[PDB]
Amino acid sequence: SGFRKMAFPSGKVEGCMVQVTCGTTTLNGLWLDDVVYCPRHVICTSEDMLNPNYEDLLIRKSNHNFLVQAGNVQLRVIGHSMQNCVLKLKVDTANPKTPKYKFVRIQPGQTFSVLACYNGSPSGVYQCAMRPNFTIKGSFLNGSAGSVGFNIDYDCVSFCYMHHMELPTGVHAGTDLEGNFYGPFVDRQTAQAAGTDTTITVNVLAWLYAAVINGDRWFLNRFTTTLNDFNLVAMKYNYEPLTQDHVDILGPLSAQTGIAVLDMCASLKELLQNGMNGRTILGSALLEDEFTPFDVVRQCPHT
Amino acid sequence: SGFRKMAFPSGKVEGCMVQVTCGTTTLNGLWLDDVVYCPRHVICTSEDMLNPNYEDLLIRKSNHNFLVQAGNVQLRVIGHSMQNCVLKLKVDTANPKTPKYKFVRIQPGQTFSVLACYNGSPSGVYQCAMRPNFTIKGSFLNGSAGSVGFNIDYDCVSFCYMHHMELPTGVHAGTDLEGNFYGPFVDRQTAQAAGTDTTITVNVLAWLYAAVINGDRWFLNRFTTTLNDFNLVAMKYNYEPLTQDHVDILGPLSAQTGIAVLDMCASLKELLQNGMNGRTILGSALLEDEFTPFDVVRQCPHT
Repeated sequence: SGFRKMAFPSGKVEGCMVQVTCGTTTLNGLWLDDVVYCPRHVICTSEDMLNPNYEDLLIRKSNHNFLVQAGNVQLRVIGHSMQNCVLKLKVDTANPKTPKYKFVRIQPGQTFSVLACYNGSPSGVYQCAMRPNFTIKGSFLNGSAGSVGFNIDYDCVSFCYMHHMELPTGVHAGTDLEGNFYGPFVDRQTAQAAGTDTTITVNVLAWLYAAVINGDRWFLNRFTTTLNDFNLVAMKYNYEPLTQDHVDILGPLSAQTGIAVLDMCASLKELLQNGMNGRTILGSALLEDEFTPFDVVRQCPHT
Repeated sequence: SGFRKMAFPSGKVEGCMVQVTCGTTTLNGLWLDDVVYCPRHVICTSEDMLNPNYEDLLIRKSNHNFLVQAGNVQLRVIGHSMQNCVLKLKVDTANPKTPKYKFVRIQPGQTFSVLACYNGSPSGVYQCAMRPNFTIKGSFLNGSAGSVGFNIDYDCVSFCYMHHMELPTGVHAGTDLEGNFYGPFVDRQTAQAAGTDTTITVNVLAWLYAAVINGDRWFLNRFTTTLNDFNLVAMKYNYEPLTQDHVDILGPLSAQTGIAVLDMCASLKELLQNGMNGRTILGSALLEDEFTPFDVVRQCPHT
């Protein structure tokens, strides 16, 4: 038993982590085949990061203005090209450690592992959710731009995130690996703020099921509710509407436990209106919403 | 900015996991140099599990009863020996991915990263603290025995935990990498109970400083206390006595914050007596203790 925020093993990402230096800006790049992906702000000087002309600053850069470094191996930079808000540095060496990979764009609600990295050195891995407002609540320090988020399914790494910047509120923002930002953010120094956040109801329901599957059942009650009666309580406490597809998605989990989706809603609704009265669920005093239904199933096979 | 439970990059350990099968039991082994380490109860079998005699069981075993598999390469067993609660299988192949490693017995309150494996294939990685009663609160299912737990320091993997079993209360237990169980536990399927847990005081303070570094400061005050005066309140709330050594350990986090350790003790005695009163600390409604002082420094370097 047990249930922990768990991240995929990072070994396959670790051998793609490299370090990129243009002038005195240093960050991390991703090394796939003979291309190295890095935030395009590595080309910006600390005096040019307010409203920068990226198309203009890149041309000036020659290849030798880019220092790429995988561990202590130097990589020749043979070409440079703009991939939206990221940069594709062509190198002379294909990464001998390139994993089977794909780039996918996640939707809000979905989760992924993050491999915190600094100066091309990975430092730690942990599990994040793409919030409804397209930020993520991670732990990135200065120079961690270029750390990536990935899901690993069987053997194929799906890269879904590349960290770019911190919002003035402490949350983080980045692009997919095709260089397109998540949400309404730009890679300039403006007064961007995260949209107002909301809780991801399906993930809480999923995690409630994970609690039941592990023998935490004190919150279960005899009431039941209509989707719409629930969703109006959901609106009140800043929670996303639950849709029929969510209820479909919660199907498998509802059958492994034999607790109707709408019966669990009745528990969640009680918990939002009255609180937990000093109890905890799966070790937490708060409702956790960064576990997808698929994530619950990984640690709780039906068997 | 940001602060989240963070596992070490697991890539150096992934390369050591193998699957070990004896008879009809399968679980994970640790392939270092020319030896595979796994739990000794792989040689257990149905006939007797409440009082298996392991000398008798091992004596009924030859080298070719142990099947070792590393990816898609079968290792052949050259010799087998028993060391406390752990098996060492000599294989004909040295692991060409063996990291720089050491075997350490962690002390109660210390933390390590677990790399859950099933069938010698890693599955995920997360942070875990050896509870003062020598159990860990992990996420483990049948067949994950042999999953190890480690710290990483300058590319040296300090192995500290190997998973063996789950107690009736749902917490887990295992040996160090020398086969000696953390705690008063035996590797029998008999009902065994851990002592009463306690909260790890010095870890909690280390969390509180991590909250201050991240801008949650609402719990501070100007009061102060004594080690002796504070340790009284710790006893009432089932906290571990705090020692001068803990105060010295927190030294580096006190400098980074400007809050003397005993001023932070005053802060924490206030939290125990009057609850968090609806607020949260680093997005938690409870006091966390699975964060070592060093673990905070790691995620929040100062200068």
